[PDB]
Amino acid sequence: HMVKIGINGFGRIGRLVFRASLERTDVEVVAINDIMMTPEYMIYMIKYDTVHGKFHGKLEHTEKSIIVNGREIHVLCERDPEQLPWGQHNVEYVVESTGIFTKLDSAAKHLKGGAKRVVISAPADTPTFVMGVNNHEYKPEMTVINNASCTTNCLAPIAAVLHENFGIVEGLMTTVHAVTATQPTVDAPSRKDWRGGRAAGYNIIPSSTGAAKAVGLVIPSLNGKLTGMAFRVPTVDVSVVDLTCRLEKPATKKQIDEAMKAASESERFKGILKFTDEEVVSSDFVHDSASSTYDSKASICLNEHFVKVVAWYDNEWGYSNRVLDLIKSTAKIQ
Amino acid sequence: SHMVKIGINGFGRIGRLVFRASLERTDVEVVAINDIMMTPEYMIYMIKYDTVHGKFHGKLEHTEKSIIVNGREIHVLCERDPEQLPWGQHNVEYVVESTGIFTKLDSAAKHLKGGAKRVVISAPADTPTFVMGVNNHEYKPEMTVINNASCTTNCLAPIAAVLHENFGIVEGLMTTVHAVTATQPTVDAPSRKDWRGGRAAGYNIIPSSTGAAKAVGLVIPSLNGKLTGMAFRVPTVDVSVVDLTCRLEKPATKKQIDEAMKAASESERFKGILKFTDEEVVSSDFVHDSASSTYDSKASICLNEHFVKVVAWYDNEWGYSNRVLDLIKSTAKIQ
Amino acid sequence: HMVKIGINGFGRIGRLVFRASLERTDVEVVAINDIMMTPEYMIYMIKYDTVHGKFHGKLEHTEKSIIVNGREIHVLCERDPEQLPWGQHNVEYVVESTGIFTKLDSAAKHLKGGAKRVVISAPADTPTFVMGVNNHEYKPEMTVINNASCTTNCLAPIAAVLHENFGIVEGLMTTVHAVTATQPTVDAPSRKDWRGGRAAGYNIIPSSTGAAKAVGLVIPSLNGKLTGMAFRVPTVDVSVVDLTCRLEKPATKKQIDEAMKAASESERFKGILKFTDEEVVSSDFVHDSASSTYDSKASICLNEHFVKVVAWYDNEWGYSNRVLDLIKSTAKIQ
Amino acid sequence: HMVKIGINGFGRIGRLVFRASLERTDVEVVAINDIMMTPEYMIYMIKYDTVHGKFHGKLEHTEKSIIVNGREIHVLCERDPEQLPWGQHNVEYVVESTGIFTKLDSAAKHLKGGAKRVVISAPADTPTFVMGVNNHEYKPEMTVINNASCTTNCLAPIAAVLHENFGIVEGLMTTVHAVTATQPTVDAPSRKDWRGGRAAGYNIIPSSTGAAKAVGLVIPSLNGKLTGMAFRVPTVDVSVVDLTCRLEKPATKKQIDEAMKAASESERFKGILKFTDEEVVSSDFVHDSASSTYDSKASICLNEHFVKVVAWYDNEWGYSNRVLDLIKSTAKIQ
Ligand SMILES: NC(=O)c1ccc[n+]([C@@H]2O[C@H](COP(=O)([O-])OP(=O)(O)OC[C@H]3O[C@@H](n4cnc5c(N)ncnc54)[C@H](O)[C@@H]3O)[C@@H](O)[C@H]2O)c1
Ligand SMILES: NC(=O)c1ccc[n+]([C@@H]2O[C@H](COP(=O)([O-])OP(=O)(O)OC[C@H]3O[C@@H](n4cnc5c(N)ncnc54)[C@H](O)[C@@H]3O)[C@@H](O)[C@H]2O)c1
Ligand SMILES: NC(=O)c1ccc[n+]([C@@H]2O[C@H](COP(=O)([O-])OP(=O)(O)OC[C@H]3O[C@@H](n4cnc5c(N)ncnc54)[C@H](O)[C@@H]3O)[C@@H](O)[C@H]2O)c1
Ligand SMILES: NC(=O)c1ccc[n+]([C@@H]2O[C@H](COP(=O)([O-])OP(=O)(O)OC[C@H]3O[C@@H](n4cnc5c(N)ncnc54)[C@H](O)[C@@H]3O)[C@@H](O)[C@H]2O)c1
Ligand code: NA
Ligand code: NA
Ligand code: NA
Ligand code: NA
Repeated sequence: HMVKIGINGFGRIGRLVFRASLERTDVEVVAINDIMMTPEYMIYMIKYDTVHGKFHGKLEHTEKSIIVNGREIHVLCERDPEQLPWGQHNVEYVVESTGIFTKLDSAAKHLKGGAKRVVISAPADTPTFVMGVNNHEYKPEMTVINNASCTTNCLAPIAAVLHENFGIVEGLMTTVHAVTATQPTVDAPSRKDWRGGRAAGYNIIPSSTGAAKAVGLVIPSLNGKLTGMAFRVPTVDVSVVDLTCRLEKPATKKQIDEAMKAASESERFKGILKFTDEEVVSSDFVHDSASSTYDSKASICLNEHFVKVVAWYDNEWGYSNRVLDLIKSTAKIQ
Repeated sequence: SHMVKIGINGFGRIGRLVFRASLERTDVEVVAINDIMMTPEYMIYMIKYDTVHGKFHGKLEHTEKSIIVNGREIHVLCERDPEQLPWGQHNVEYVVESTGIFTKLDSAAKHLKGGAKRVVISAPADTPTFVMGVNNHEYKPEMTVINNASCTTNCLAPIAAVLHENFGIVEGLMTTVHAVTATQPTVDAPSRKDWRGGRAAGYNIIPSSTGAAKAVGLVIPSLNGKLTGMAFRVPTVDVSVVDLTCRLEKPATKKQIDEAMKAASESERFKGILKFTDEEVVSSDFVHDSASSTYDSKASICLNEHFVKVVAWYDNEWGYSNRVLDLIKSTAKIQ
Repeated sequence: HMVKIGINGFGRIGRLVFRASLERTDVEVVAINDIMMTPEYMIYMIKYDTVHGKFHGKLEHTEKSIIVNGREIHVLCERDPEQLPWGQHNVEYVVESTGIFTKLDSAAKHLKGGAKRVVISAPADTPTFVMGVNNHEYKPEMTVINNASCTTNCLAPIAAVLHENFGIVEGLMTTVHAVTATQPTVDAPSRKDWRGGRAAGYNIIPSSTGAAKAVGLVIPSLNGKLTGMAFRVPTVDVSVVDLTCRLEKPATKKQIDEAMKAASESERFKGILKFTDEEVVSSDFVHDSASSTYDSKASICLNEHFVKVVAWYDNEWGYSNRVLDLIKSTAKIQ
Repeated sequence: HMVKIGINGFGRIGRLVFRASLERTDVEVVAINDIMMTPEYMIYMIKYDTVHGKFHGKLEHTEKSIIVNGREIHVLCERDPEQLPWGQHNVEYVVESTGIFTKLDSAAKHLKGGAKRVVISAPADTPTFVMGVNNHEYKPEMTVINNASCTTNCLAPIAAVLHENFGIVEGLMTTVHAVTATQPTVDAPSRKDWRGGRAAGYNIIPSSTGAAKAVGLVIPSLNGKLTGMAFRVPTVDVSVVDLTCRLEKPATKKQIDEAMKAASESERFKGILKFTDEEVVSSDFVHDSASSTYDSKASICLNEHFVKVVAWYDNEWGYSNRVLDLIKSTAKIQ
């Protein structure tokens, strides 16, 4: 009946995918692997959250399990995903959220232990999906997929509405992004992203992202039409997309607002793309499960063909919820 | 002449840093300071310690009505109303109007009543607007009250000038990711004119309005109506960054754009005002960098030869404060 | 049937008192004054909160009121408390939380408007109360009282337990305190308190507090036995008391832990003084209504007569609930 | 002539010891090992410093060295210290600042590669030194020593002064401490210190420190008379000690200020312990090379036996300068 899930990497995304799994009855986490955590430590990690507040529910552990609201969840213990006995616990989907196995060569190792399918919680050299955008393109032969990046999940629904209604001639994207675990507290090594090693809480930090190019993977007609970059800034969670586009068809501000609003009420995007015309700031989206919230009042245009659209996203919570949505969506496809 | 004598109204982030910078050059001196929330004793403390630009090194003393900085007396005034300030009495030629509350010509002009000769408003204002390196030569000697634009306009306009003169900017949209400033509160608090702006500064990304990009069309008139923009205030204590997305008329390869910026940074016109980097910089790398604008070639990107996103950094406190003094020096030569 | 409350100063305390008032059926806010807010602005302020999250109910407004979960609350915008029409809306208690009427002379002006009693949300030259500590000392002739400071409400219950069980010979307190509205975001003027003008988010800032001296006002036998200081540090909310004591009688760690735990379960301190033995940090107390949470793991001693007790407090939410508690407590006294 | 130094672990302490070494002609760094940095990345990390500002000089690199102000410094990449060829570069002292070789046996591994002496940049169970307090107890058989913690270097001079003038009967210390590299930017694993895993920039975090006990080793008569703890708070650098102690001989505030002032002017403590009576905050000590600055205005007493002394320290810069001072001091002893 329920889709049984294992989590590899019980981190920000792993633990919030876990929390979200507790709030819906169609999906459940039955096993967790994190080589940095014992069951008693996992319980501590679940219980308290700087961003998303305290867990409310019963938490206990055994030597090899945690017990959440009276339900046993098996705690595995292997550094090497090839050694994880997912099959022993009837795990159908593994959420690959360590941040270190985002290549197909790595993520596929979960299959060896009998997981049926893997969702990588990051861009990867695998089929890429964004709920509301291309999740219906999933094919049952695909055993390893990814849910793209948080930024892609914010941008793609916005781009979809813009392109469908007005046509994106070309776009340049900036995302102003909260800190994440990849950044250090002080100036420290980060050999693949130099700027990314600078003290996270005390700098605006340019970062590369592939989100805007990536949108061509989920909206093929936008391939080659977007590119972008990022600034990491000192906030603990919630990020924002700043998408500057030339549009083919003229759009009044009212027409863009109305298209976003319509989209947010549509079957396709309900709960994924949201709308606001209020005077919001980033903390207002903490624990908002949208992939994207269009900010009517912050979005501007120079003229009817050149616009800057602003869209908010809880990079932790929205994405985690989308991971579960993608598991549910694709699980019906056998 | 020999030294332009300056009075500072509002001894705040900009006022005190204009003061500090004035000590580093011999062609200008501050001879009077007015700040309604400070005593001479308090002013010395303000000068001495600075969370961002570090400790003052130099001698600081005060009297009942003066501060003494490296042995030199600076008169401390005390008037809430600019109309009351005896600037002429203290031989003040230029007033730096940096309170943040007299950015209207109607208020800032009142410094003239007390005998100041010229006034430079440290903010956008309904007056002639200047950005050093871009239009300071358009200054006319009859311009008695002028402004030095915003920190953001001072960062954006040099970039826009280089792009426009080389390739022609058809249209542009600007975002600035901006450090917090005194206008934001530490906790969610009233801001009746800018609601978002009342939210806790240190804990939010806050969209904010800015006329900086439109203002570029005032300092570069052929760009009037071709630019607009906005801001996100983020939790950094100082240093901000401009993100200009524009369509170019002539094609520009990345190399061309890189070369244009570099050549501009070396030119007499922009030297020290527009700088160039190709290094992996982040915002704190520009703390106490007196540039108006540092072009970031590695962070700047483009989609094609007519559609580009240029990234440029500015110490919103220190670059601006130095440009205020540059503007004073420049315009003082025009009588 | 229900104590009717007016709020003067709809700030961090004012708005959170208001939120707290929605969760209990024995008090209700029927009028709000704030000179910086239209009704429209007031519901914005309620709706979104950087620290305590978005309002979960429904908000509307009129030209003269706000409507909160369908209940109309009259709204005012009058600078002078003497001019507030509290009586016309049958306000019994006024919460004086502007921060600028913290003197008997000023705060008493509310009674001229027909309010019956006033609770000043800060130390003042009025009878001073701390729930759980001296609130039963209230006398019906006391028409203007105060609820002390957030720090006093944290320190006093901890001090009470220590002093009553073991006797405090002497105590020296430090509070590591979150930033508040009294601090600026950049180095700015603060003529009365020079350090207090320094950029709040980028400094550890020594500050003077009266809290430890204040505890003599609610625990007379401790008068002259405590003093202390504060460091303001860059957190948006939640503070912690660090109280170093010489005890008259010896106390083992166990005895201190169990005395605090017992106190936390007593009817006297239940919900006021709480206990933890978990690995908590400050964000774990965001929206914790305790005045004080004794931290058993963080508290240390050198020996049985020399201890350092650590106690957490949400300086916004704890105190705000205590204001409603004090109103409730004293209203019974006629 | 100069003492030739190798640095193992080119992190916050490593790099700042390096910068400080350029400002004095009696010591020079000739070799650097960091397993997370190429020479190219190394000069980036020197060039830009979030806290201490841009390197003013010019940097280049080769495949095996960095060039600083025209001078070649050899770059090693060995995870295992026993494989580091210090002797080949005539390295006398190794600064062991990786944070992971803080044991006698691990730090001694540098001797195998031909280093003559090792200074561990951290608490260790080795001979422990605080400049100004016990550096003259160094003996030449001590080939592996440590320079204590930043906190011990702040506290020890303060304790020495109190104890020598008034006698410390007992003391409890808190340090309110800047974030360091051991803390993550988001809630992350910290198996041996649960609280230390919580998001650094968004919490007041109780932490343990052995500084107070350690002062008992550096000042033997204080053994067993001090203990303490820490709160990590969101600042990028600079920390403060809050020492609450009981004095044997009664002391007035005046007598304490005068003792601290006299000490600060002594040959023994000049540049090490400083004195202020100004309204300072933590950023005022950024790049202040003192081990300790006694804050006369913030320090308080309850009575003449019971005092709370506040002392500031740039935990990065003061400490890094002390490392070089200790090397200079002990190098003379052969
Ligand atoms: N944080 C975000 O905002 C966000 C949003 C969307 C996607 N992502 C992506 O999700 C992934 C995880 O990100 P995060 O922020 O949750 O990271 P994180 O650092 O919070 O969590 C990673 C977890 O993996 C664990 N781990 C490490 N090696 C492991 C191994 N061999 N086996 C098992 N567990 C292991 C770590 O102990 C840690 O708990 C990354 O790919 C990241 O890019 C992050
Ligand atoms: N901080 C920046 O990054 C920056 C950059 C460029 C321009 N500006 C502009 O410069 C102006 C000042 O900005 P700031 O950051 O220095 O502000 P600030 O709040 O730091 O300084 C304002 C100062 O004015 C004083 N003051 C207030 N009323 C006064 C009066 N009646 N008479 C005299 N002094 C009075 C205050 O006491 C304070 O010292 C504003 O217009 C601001 O927009 C700021
Ligand atoms: N913030 C805390 O953690 C805390 C805790 C306990 C007690 N307190 C005390 O409570 C009081 C309020 O503190 P706060 O943090 O909520 O401050 P705040 O600045 O957030 O709120 C003050 C409010 O009063 C309003 N106001 C100002 N003048 C007014 C007037 N004449 N009439 C009506 N409204 C007016 C302001 O517009 C603002 O909304 C202070 O005395 C403070 O010391 C604060
Ligand atoms: N940061 C402070 O304020 C401070 C002050 C005094 C002492 N200390 C102590 O000094 C030490 C270093 O602290 P830090 O803040 O500089 O840490 P850091 O994380 O900034 O620096 C440690 C460096 O060691 C490198 N490293 C790790 N393993 C290595 C190995 N096997 N070989 C070579 N290099 C390796 C890392 O790549 C990193 O650059 C710790 O013991 C710390 O407790 C820190
Ligand atoms: Na479930
Ligand atoms: Na000068
Ligand atoms: Na109620
Ligand atoms: Na040297």
